Amino acid sequence: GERVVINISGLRFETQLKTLCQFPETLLGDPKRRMRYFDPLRNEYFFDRNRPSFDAILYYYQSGGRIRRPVNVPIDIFSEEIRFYQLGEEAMEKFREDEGFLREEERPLPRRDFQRQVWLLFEYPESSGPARGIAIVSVLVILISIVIFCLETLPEFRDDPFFVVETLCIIWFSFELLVRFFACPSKATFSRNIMNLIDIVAIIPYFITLGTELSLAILRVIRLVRVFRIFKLSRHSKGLQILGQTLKASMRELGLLIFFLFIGVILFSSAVYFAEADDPTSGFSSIPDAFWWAVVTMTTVGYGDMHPVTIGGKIVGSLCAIAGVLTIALPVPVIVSNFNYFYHRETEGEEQSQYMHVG
Amino acid sequence: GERVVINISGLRFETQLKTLCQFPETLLGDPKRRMRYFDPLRNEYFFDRNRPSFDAILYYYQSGGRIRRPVNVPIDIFSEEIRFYQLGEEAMEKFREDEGFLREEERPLPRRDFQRQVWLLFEYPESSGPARGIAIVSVLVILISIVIFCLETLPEFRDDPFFVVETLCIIWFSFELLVRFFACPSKATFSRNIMNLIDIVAIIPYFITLGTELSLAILRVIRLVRVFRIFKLSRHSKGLQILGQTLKASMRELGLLIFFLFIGVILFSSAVYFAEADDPTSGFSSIPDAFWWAVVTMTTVGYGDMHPVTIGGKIVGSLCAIAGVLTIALPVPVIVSNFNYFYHRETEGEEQSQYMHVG
Amino acid sequence: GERVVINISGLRFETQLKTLCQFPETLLGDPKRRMRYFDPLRNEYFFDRNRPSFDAILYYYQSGGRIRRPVNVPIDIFSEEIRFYQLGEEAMEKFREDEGFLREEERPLPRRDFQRQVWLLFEYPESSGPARGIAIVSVLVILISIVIFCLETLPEFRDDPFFVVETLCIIWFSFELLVRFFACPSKATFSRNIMNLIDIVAIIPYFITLGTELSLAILRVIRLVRVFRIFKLSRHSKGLQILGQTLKASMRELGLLIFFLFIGVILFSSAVYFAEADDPTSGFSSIPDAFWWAVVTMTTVGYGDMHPVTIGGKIVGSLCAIAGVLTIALPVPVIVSNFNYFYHRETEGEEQSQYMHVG
Amino acid sequence: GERVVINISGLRFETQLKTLCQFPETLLGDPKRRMRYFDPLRNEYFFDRNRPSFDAILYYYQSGGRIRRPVNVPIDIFSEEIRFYQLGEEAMEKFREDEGFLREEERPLPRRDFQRQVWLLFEYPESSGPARGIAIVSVLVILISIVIFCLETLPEFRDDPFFVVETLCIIWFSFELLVRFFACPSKATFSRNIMNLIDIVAIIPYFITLGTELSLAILRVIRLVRVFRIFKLSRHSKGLQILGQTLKASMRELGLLIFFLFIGVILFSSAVYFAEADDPTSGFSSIPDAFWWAVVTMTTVGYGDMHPVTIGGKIVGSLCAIAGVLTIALPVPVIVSNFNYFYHRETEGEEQSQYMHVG
Repeated sequence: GERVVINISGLRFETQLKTLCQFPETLLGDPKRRMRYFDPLRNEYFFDRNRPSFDAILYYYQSGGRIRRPVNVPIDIFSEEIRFYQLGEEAMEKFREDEGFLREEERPLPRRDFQRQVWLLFEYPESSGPARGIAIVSVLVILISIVIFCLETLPEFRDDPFFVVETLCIIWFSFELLVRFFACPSKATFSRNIMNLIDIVAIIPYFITLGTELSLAILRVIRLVRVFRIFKLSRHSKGLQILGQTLKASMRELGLLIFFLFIGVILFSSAVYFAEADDPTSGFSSIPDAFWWAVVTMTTVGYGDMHPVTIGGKIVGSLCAIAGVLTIALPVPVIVSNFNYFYHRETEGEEQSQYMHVG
Repeated sequence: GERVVINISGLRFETQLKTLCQFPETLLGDPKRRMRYFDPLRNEYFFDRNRPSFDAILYYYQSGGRIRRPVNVPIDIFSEEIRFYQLGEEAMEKFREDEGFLREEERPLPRRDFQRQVWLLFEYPESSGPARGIAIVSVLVILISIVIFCLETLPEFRDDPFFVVETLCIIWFSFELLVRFFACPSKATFSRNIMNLIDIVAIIPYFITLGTELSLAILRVIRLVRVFRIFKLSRHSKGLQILGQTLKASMRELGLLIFFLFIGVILFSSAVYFAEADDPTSGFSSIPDAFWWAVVTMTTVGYGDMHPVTIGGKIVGSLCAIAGVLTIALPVPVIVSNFNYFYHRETEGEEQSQYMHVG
Repeated sequence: GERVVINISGLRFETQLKTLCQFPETLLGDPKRRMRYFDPLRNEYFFDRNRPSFDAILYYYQSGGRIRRPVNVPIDIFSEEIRFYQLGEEAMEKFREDEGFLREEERPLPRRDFQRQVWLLFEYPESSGPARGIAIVSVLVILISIVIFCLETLPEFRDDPFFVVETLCIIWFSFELLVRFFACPSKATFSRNIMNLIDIVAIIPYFITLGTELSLAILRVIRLVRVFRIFKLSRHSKGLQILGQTLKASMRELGLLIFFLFIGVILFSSAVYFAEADDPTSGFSSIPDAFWWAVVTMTTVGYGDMHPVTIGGKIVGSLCAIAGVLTIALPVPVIVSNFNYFYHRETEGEEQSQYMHVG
Repeated sequence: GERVVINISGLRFETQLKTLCQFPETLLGDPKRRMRYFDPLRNEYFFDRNRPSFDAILYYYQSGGRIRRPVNVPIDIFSEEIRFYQLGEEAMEKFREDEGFLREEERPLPRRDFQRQVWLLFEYPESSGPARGIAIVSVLVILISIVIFCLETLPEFRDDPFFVVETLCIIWFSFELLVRFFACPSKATFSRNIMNLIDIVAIIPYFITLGTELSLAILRVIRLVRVFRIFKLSRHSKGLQILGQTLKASMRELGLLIFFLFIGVILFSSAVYFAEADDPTSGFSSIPDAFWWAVVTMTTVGYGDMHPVTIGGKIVGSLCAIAGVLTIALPVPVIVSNFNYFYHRETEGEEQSQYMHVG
């Protein structure tokens, strides 16, 4: 009912007493903690603290829980004022998701001594010595395997000695498969994180080769999954994580690029067909034939096998070359801004934020 | 004449009384509403409200109606303060066009039960069940029709069976034509929204084929309007609306791109002509011939049929390749900023704004 | 010596009296103008004006003349407060060059009635009726002339009838030359504005043809100045003015682009020479020969006449293709930001600024 | 224990006295300097200074040394207030590294009269007359030498007269080598600055030619270091310094570009191999052969020697052309922002900052 006066180093704030009695745990809401800040000659509380920061602390009492931050006060100064006014760890955690820095995820443990030794030994290569030694050999097994796959597709050998070279890798592809299937917090959550479901498609398509030798169009595609062994490098590369979430945060913005271009692939190929169908020398036999000419011009690749020849086709091709810029440059800066939003918060993100946030 | 003191939680404001008597309907302007906020021991009115928000509410009384917003206070907080001070729905609507979020347009009704059932059934596919079922079939009729037009221009059949395939579509192009011509709020405003005038050019150029078979250069162009059937997909695509307004907001900024390039198409073709006219092997027969070489180089497409050969032409072509970047990259970022201005206010625009604006 | 208190609607400011006595013409500095704002019950001056705007007006008295503007207060509100406090037209003009909007240039007059009629008739086409009629015919004379120059270089006529076509233009190129040489504020300043010195190079190189027919390498270049007739279109085009100042504000930033690329033209051509000199089939005869290959790859034009063939040249050409992006994309966004700085202040610039600035 | 009141032109600040007694050298902390600002009728100190600037000066006393700056107050105004309040040269230097402008590096001297004359004569060409005359001749020695190296690789002379032309340069490459080796502050720090270690690789690879004439694959590469003579131009070019630090500040961001592309060079070449291996006419013999096709398409260079022919390869090449944009445009704007961060602070950087910072 009655009101209180709070004097933050010369700046006067006046709220009713019952507003501070919403949160009877904090500094301002507990009548025995603030009694050493009272000033009986002026009937007010004097804090020699930051001036522009208390305007946000007062709003947390009035709004009932919303923690904002003014532009002037930095992160390392506003975080101390939450610690000084004792707003609580629920109030402190609201400064996380307001700012954008997400909390750390607690990892489950296999509640033993054997499986708790080997879980932190391979999943967390920064733990121990051979944990750093298991990472420096896990980069080789994929890197040799992508090279011999590049070496198997060489025309010197295609036009079994390499079988002892590849089985040197797949048993190591089983060696990290076997020791990780059963050492996990739960087999359920081991089948959720996509970084290992993709790895078992490096052991199945080699295994289907053995059952088939001991349907020819299938035999090409089951060696095509041997190009997916380059996706295992995302385990030991921080950059592909940032590229990984960039597409993962732009499922829709990529589909708007493909749809925006595909109208022009229909439109300009049909426009150059109806201006170059009157020529026995013109290569444009069909609109299905002229689909390749469109996507090369709008991407400004410009091969030079296909050529418009009449004057009506060259003005069609001129407007196709201009509109390829505008049908590409519009959706893509939201993909650069999505990438930098993830690039910032991984290499320089939690080095200033969480250093003075959690405490 | 006399002045009043308003105390917004410790911050004192003092205006004359006649300034509050400009708007004798609101909270501060009505002498029986504010009488429960008076403080007879200090001769002032005490509000325990947001501090930096009242600086904008006070300016609305002084300026006579202008509603601004400080940078600090968000949209969801400044909107409550207009609701608390009871500034009025005309004052609340000024927070719309100041912020930029435009009001919703009221749609007219055909004041019946038959035509009011069928107006909301096809124009508003989110209304009912078969309203969502009429949209999933309206995407097929255009999509098959663009495919058979691509299939009619195949060279396997050109070098009537397809007539029963296309008339399967045009009667459906009449089926959405017929039921929408007469079910409308007014036939006048049905002929204003361009999304249906373009649709009737998918029934007229097929109809001119029938009168002509039952002038050869006209027969090509009346099949050229069968490429305009891809423009009907903007009815069931939110993305082409955003691309649609992007060109619609940059009629002038596109014409500055075409004019800026076209000076270089004249200039560099004339410069490479006067350095390569001294060669019987040079392909550059004319400045009308060298127009095609210019627009390919400045767009960095680079076909490779045309080749400058002398040393004087290669330095001309070098400056043509550099200046193609600067004659393209300058006008286009105002077209990316116009696109993102419409991209933001359609998918994430009214999800934070109007959720706490209208009330 | 003594101090004054100024109360801007509840906010108290206190300066010494001698600070207001620096500028004894304004409202606060003149002791008979502010005497109707005095408040003898509080010993202060009460203004019911804008609160955050007076913090900048007070700094103008303390600093001795510097007029700033806070971020919060707009242009149309801060301009009224200078008008209300009567700071003066010298103080008002300091709000121009602080904000960036330059003053209008006063044009000189030929102090007569004949020459003052004809000066505003052609230089200012927005003056009268035929002033708009002289602009619609001044666009034709250059546009026909650029076409017949394009038509003279046609190979149908080169491989005198066109002389009566071109002299139809050059006498009109004399008709705007003659009536503007002598109608001017001064013949001195008529020879300074570059928009007419360039026009007289459309009458001299045609005139040298007549003295020579009534040295063959000169005869080509004196028809090469007939491509400079496209530069006269900047008189009746607002866009080329903005492009004109963009290069005119980036003399240095263009030279940093040409120098940055030219290191790569030396470097990669020498690197591909030393990896492809071991081949009788390689086209790269010299580093002067491989200069053309470098500038085509780094600009991503990619003709396709020149081809690296050995494996050592393809890895050289791969790094040449990547580094062409970084040797182009770095200097150019300061040229887009210079263009938009001039694009904004010509079509939408003085429509909000000077509408409430000068008064 | 007791508190003081400071009145910055109407704005009241109140801190305890012991907070000002942390820094007993400044104006507020020294009880004989502030005694002429006291006001015995109000028991406070009155300063007629800038209002929003003292909120940052007060925080320097409370935080114990941190000097911030509000957004409102400029650099030339906040710097005067540090000078007026006498915060000290250690406090003044904290305004440097907070703002970002680094201090000037003191150069060592050879403590003589001979070597101190010649150190400032060549390293500092802005010192004297012939110091500007030694720079205008130091640009020629490298520029002729890069030309005769371009002239030695001409095919008119390769398919000794030029030896007296090149030794005219290398003795001048010794003339700036000899006079700078021994005139330095220390021979240790002369071997640290990379701008001269690179210069001595313009005298060693010519010297190995003399020992070998008075191993053929070495003879090519020791003339390949004669392309490194273009790197000496960074001594007399301010622009290459800014490009020099741009790569020097993006060692990691360049490696993320090469790694991001190289996944696509593996992926799409393997995808176009498995769709074009079924053709005797297809040029794609191997994935090592198709590596060149990938990096040309993703960079949108598009030579035109290699051509996908089947329909399955053209849809593979279409997605390769699109994804080349997204595998290039993502890392590069952090390299444009790193370049402009160095471009700003060298030509317009210390012209506003240090003009009113150091004093």
